[PDB]
Amino acid sequence: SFINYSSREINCKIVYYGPGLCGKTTNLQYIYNKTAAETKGKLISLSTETDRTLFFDFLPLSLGEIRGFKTRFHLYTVPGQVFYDASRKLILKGVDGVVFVADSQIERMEANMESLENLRINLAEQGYDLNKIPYVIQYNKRDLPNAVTVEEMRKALNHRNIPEYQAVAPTGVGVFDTLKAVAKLVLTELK
Amino acid sequence: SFINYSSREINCKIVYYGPGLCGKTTNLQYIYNKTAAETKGKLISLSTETDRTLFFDFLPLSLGEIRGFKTRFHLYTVPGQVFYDASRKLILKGVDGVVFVADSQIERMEANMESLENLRINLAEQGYDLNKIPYVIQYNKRDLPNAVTVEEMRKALNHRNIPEYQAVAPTGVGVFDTLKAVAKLVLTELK
Ligand SMILES: Nc1nc2c(ncn2[C@@H]2O[C@H](COP(=O)(O)OP(=O)(O)O)[C@@H](O)[C@H]2O)c(=O)[nH]1
Ligand SMILES: Nc1nc2c(ncn2[C@@H]2O[C@H](COP(=O)(O)OP(=O)(O)O)[C@@H](O)[C@H]2O)c(=O)[nH]1
Repeated sequence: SFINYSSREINCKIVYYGPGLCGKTTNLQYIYNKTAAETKGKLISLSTETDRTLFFDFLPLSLGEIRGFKTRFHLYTVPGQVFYDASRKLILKGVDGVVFVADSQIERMEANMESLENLRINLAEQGYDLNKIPYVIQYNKRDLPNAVTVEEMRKALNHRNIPEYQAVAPTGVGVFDTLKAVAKLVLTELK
Repeated sequence: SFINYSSREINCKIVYYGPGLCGKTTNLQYIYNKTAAETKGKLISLSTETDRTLFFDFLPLSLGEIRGFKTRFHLYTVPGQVFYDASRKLILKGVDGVVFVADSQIERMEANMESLENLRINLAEQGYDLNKIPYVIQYNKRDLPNAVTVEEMRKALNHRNIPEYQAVAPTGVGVFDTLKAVAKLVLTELK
């Protein structure tokens, strides 16, 4: 979404979205911890009285070039409990790709559906269509005993059959598979 | 230091500098709390594993214009204990004015002198001269019984006789006088 014509880099924004405490910070921290130090910037936590943000950027060395430009990935999330919907509206500004992180716990299903509809509403207000943008869903907390089946989560949250990944974010299970999937969809859009 | 030609604003950066726990957050919070809501942005706290930052901006209504441009002030500080000198080097990037906040406690005099010399060294590395830049010193914690006299602080920290203010930052004593002094010196440089 942002071209740096001098440093010859395409900057793209990947937003991790989902209900409070679903595992968005965990995904970003795990990715950050496993990313080579020379390819990434700092892990930045931003806080105000009203809102919170967690983000970082990285330039993967493995990737080629799109018309002589290298692609830099910026991973953004609104962590924890959200008190103002404005922060979820702000996080989506200039989004290139979205990872919806669903909390697999039975007690968080209503929250997952509320957040997924909130994502659709906030994207539409900015001229983005959730059915057309690079978008992947992660069924997080697969380790917990109170987790709903993959079939129940698919039926409730993935009617359009978009890429889905089962994860246990603290151990990194499914974390890089979710990231690689949305990043590939973003690169295809850029090409 | 940054001209916004479209919004017709001169943006200037004021850095509060001094040893850890000297009263820099207190100064910024007191100023922020007494600034009219319609003239300021959010009070932003930034944190990484290595460093911390506290900042906000405000456009005072009382001020006139410099060649049809309004002046917006950005107040920046590295709060708390500092683990990496790089954060003190980074905070000074694009600085227009500096407030050195000295902790008046006897046990913090060595820290004040170390920090003041560190400010001089970090400014020189970026091509700034501490003897030429808008710079004011604040003798904070004047309320404490273990406070050194104003004469002892002047002798140890103000050999060049630059503007000095006695403060008790939590009660706001000397806080706006310190700010108005450095801001006036910045405005003269801009004119
Ligand atoms: N059991 C389990 N706990 C998880 C998982 N993902 C995150 N958590 C925990 O859930 C809590 C909230 O997660 P966090 O990443 O901070 O949520 P965020 O608000 O979406 O950023 C923390 O205690 C995490 O360790 C998971 O896959 N399994
Ligand atoms: N007694 C007294 N305490 C102060 C004064 N200024 C700051 N403090 C206290 O010193 C501690 C550290 O101050 P803080 O502003 O957070 O320091 P910073 O690290 O420079 O940002 C806090 O407990 C403050 O309330 C002062 O003028 N007098």
